[PDB]
Amino acid sequence: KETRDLETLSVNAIRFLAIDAVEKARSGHPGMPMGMAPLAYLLFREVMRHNPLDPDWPDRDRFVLSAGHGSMLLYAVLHLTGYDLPLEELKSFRQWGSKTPGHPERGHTPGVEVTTGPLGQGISTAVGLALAERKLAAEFNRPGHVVVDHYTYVLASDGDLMEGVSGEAASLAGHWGLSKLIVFWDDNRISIDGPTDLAFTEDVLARYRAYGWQTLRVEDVNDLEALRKAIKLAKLDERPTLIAVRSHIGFGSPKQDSAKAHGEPLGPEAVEATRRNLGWPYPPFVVPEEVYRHMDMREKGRAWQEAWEKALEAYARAYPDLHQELMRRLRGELPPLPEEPPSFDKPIATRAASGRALNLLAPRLPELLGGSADLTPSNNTKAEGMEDFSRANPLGRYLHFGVREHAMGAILNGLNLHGGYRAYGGTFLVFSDYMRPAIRLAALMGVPTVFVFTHDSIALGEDGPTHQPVEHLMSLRAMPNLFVIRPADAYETFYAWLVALRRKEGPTALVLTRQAVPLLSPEKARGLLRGGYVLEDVEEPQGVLVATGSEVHLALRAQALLREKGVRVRVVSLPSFELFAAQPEAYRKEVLPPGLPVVAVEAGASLGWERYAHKVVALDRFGASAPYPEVYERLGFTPERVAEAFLSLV
Amino acid sequence: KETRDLETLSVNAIRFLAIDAVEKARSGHPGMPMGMAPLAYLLFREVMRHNPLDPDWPDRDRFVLSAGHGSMLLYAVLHLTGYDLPLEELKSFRQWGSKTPGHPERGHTPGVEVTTGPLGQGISTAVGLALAERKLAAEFNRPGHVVVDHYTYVLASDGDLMEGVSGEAASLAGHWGLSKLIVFWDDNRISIDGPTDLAFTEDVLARYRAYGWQTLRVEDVNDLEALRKAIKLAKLDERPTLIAVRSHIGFGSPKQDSAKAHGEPLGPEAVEATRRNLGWPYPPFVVPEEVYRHMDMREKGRAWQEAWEKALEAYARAYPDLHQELMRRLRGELPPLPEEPPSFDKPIATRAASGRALNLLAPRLPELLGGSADLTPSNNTKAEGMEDFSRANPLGRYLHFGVREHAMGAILNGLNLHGGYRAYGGTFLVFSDYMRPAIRLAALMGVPTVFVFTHDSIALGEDGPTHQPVEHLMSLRAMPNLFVIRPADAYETFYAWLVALRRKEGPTALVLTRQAVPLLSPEKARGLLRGGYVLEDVEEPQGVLVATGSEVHLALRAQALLREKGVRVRVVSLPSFELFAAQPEAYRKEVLPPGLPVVAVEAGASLGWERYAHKVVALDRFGASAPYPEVYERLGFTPERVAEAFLSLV
Ligand SMILES: Cc1ncc(C[n+]2csc(CCOP(=O)(O)OP(=O)(O)O)c2C)c(N)n1
Ligand SMILES: Cc1ncc(C[n+]2csc(CCOP(=O)(O)OP(=O)(O)O)c2C)c(N)n1
Ligand SMILES: [Ca+2]
Ligand SMILES: [Ca+2]
Repeated sequence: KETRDLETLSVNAIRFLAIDAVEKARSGHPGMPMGMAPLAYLLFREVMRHNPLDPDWPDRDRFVLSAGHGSMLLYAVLHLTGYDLPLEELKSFRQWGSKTPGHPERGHTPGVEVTTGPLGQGISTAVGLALAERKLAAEFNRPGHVVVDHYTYVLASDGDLMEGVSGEAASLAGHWGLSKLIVFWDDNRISIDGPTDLAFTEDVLARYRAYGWQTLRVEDVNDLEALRKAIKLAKLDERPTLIAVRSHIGFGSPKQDSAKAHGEPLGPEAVEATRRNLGWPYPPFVVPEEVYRHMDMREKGRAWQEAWEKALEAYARAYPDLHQELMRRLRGELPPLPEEPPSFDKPIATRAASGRALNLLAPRLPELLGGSADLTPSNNTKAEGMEDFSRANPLGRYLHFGVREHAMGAILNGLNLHGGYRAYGGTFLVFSDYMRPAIRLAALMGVPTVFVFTHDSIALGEDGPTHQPVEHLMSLRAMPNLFVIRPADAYETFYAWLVALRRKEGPTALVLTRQAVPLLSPEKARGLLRGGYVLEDVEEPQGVLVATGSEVHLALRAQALLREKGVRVRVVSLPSFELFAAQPEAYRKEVLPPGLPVVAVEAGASLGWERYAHKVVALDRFGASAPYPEVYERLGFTPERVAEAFLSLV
Repeated sequence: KETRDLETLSVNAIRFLAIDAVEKARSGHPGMPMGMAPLAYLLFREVMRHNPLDPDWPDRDRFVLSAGHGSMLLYAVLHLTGYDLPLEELKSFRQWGSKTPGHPERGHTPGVEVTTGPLGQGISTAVGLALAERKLAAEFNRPGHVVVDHYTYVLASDGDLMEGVSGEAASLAGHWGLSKLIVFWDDNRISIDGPTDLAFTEDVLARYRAYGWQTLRVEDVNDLEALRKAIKLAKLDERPTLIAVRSHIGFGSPKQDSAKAHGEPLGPEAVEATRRNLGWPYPPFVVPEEVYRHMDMREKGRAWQEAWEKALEAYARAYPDLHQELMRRLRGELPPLPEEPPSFDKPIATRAASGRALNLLAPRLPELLGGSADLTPSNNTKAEGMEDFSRANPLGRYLHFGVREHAMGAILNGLNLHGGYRAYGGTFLVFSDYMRPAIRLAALMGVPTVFVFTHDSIALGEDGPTHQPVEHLMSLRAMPNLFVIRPADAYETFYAWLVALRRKEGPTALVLTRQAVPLLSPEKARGLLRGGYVLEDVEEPQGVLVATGSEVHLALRAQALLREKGVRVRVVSLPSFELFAAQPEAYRKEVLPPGLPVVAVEAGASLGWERYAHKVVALDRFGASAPYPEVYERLGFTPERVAEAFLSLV
């Protein structure tokens, strides 16, 4: 009973820290933390190896709160187990500048592994984390030197499992046989709209079994022995595991089993009743020293990490080259990058130039993983020397995501979050729309995921308007902390990859053609490193043609038509708006002189071009199913129209 | 033996029209049409009730080609059955201005029900087609008067079934019990990357059974009796059915069961080898009169439609008032609508004003269907008078989509395509990212879906940066054929709903606040009908503050702030860029006088504002977890910052 009592006291400490933090904030989600407190207790106190003094310990188990609304469950248990998350931060839940935002933010709170809140993201990203652990173990573990060994745990809600992305990621995790991915589903039969049976009556565990997962059930979350057994059963199984855990949202309160418990403070009445019902004599934010002593993980964390560091030292002696490579990759340190582009001797699509740059870069980047959402021969993402990842071949650095852009985005993010890898994946730019929430989450977390987008324009031709981007470029450019690089040619494409790989602050979208475009000079194209540059200057510029990607070549042909009529314009290549705006004002003004009329050319929406141009040759309608170059010309992309647009300003 | 010959002959005419059209285009996808010809034969010749003479017959069975790449399968069979699709259009497959674009485009080809090509869209949109038939049948059918009675057939590929949207949509179709939805999956074990077992080994039919679908197997697509069998089994069942149909991609060619058959022309050798293996003597685009006569559905089509026309007249006699409402709704005519807004007395969020507008509008609009992706209490999308749709209550006009924005998008499109309904659904503006391809597919098709998006800015407060839109407004405004209306207040919100309901050309996004904002004059707010208007003029304006939604109120505060220092600016409300752009230039230049310095104010990305403004008070970073008004103020939306930005111009 004193074991039981201390378990029950510690669990209620989790419940009441969450209840009282929501109440003081008058904002947040007390209901799921109230139900799931026992699981958070069990993971952080007994099951997981982790170090509250070093949240970045590379061999820690990873916990993902996919059900991010339940943030106070995680803050309470970080606080109680000795992470640097003081009580004062729990009393500033949801307040400006606090380490306790409404939804978990990786980088803002120690021990937060993934930014969650958008449902389906945590559970999907966790497939990446587990795939990262599996592949790094395969790469580095040696007989008697187990240097990579950790689990990926997830707490997911009904919402997570309704989102298509979680089903895409689950199909892949099962295909991949990721045995160390263990997901707990809070089966509490309640969602925001009320009872789940308004919208959600599928056989969830039957679906997960169809994906090749193990399913287990725990009939009462409050029964710690039933949770321990299910977890031990999960660790013996070669399949990823979903454990259905029945709970009562708002457990112990008069809002128990109600959607009203989901998303608003309990109120003083229901807080007083929960106190009485659960036998909690402690006032707000007071937890007795007994629980803190019981929950302190600082000493077990120190000992776990020290045992790992001692295992690393024996590794460094038995295998110094492996050890040095592991430490370099775990630190996120790139090796020296080539400064010389590949050799091009004829026109080539920027997708193929991209495949050529990867052939150069991959052999010198063992951390570099590639893939495609079933567009491998269309995206040029499988570098020479890369082989397919599979259960049978855990060392392959190439991932077949299938027709799953969204889960591809989430898995790339998890691969990039874990440490050890740098991952890119490919699809068509139009199908960036299938993965937007994963692109935004990489931007929010500052995760340098590289998104490769081919078939960037109407120039892709016959596949027609459902495949032809229009709004895509400006829709991505508007997103904070996303570089969008649209190389004009094979040479720009090489510099675009160096920019993307060296950018650690957030994601990069690489935007590439299907159709072949001419070469530029390798010396001129290095200007991509400044985001925008003068490609072809003239004496006493009367104006500027500014262009991106494929349209730079249209711009150069228009520069010749104007030069034949005695009008002198320079051509600026603007491969990246973001990298150009980061340049000194003096540089930006040298490139685009104040007072000179400017025409922009880009086969995409015009909205945003007024930032740089007085007139734009752009596409503000959907495309057409026709061959290139006819479709391009008849939708207005001719050098005669760029010229005419320039002559209208002078 | 001679029936059999005419079936084999008609099936091969479908294969060779597909092969030869792809060959002449030198572009497209011969492989899936080759395998699936038997199915196309059977649907269009025997199973389906359709009229080639009238593709708009409202009681026709609907066929959705979800696997849009296989467009020539549909084009061949529409041609063969006597649809208005001449041989000359097949000869112009994927050519400029042709009626045979590379992917099916609704309104460009007679008998094409949905624009497809983005995988997952057709199978998902089909759920809305089936939901509309089911509800219209419940609303209008009377004893001895079946005026609504038709099936929704889908052809889907592996790629459709890996896409998470198809899982979301299948979960809802099984929950809803949509028995007359019948999906055929081309189980050919090939995708673009090679064998499906590179990335796709789940038990698909076990997953579909977990959704509450019937699942059937046809071991050989060429066995027409097995197909007839499965379809009869589907029509007897009270569940949506998935029929796994095994086929060889590139059936009868040297490229059979190869990814090479997927997406390029067979080439001359493989064409010649296919004519031999299948014993097809006829040169390209030649089909024997024998087949045209067997496949001609014009007589049976007219007979089916006249029978329905007869039953409608009999309905008009028995049920004059129902018949009138049905015909009005089938034609998409609005009944008269209230002309004055709800009466408001206090500060109110535009989400609550939207709820008040729907309470006024819905009772006049029996066609109007509402919904939310599990945010019903947050989005104010359940009008007073609406009840939940469910299998037991097929008459409810309110749809609980659960946490499925993407399938909600597609289902709304299905409902709005079918005829008889106008459908809207709500989520938070940030979660438009989860449904973007269905938003784009509404804009491509010109389907007037109304997307309700609340929680439009950092002003939503504590839920933090994962919930707070930044890029979303401009990301949506860049998209062709989408109105984005961001009403300033309760009164603008009523006119926004009128604008959306009356716009039939394409979709409308209504963008609404979480937080209360003040009321404007009822009469002033009518200016929303012109997209942009002068809200508060002054004498001899020295400049303009232009603003949208909530920031209109910040702009009036900044106007008053500037007047207290002798500076006179007008305030323009720009609730819609697209409706303002559509006004005469003379109006636009009355609203924004050339020469006058313009400061814009919007709590979203700056990119795009240069089209209207010289300086923009905007947000180009992710938000923060803190209460409103503090979060809005500390991120730089103050009257002092707006005045400061105008004084840095004047
Ligand atoms: C993609 C996405 N759509 C919508 C929401 C809004 N939202 C937050 S919590 C939630 C669902 C709550 O139900 P459940 O996930 O079962 O949570 P519980 O209250 O049972 O923990 C919703 C719809 C979201 N967070 N993410
Ligand atoms: C959402 C989406 N992502 C990617 C594509 C590109 N694409 C077109 S067809 C296809 C898959 C082809 O495999 P499958 O669907 O099995 O077709 P099959 O060759 O068997 O007809 C792909 C990835 C697409 N059309 N839509
Ligand atoms: Ca729940
Ligand atoms: Ca296939």
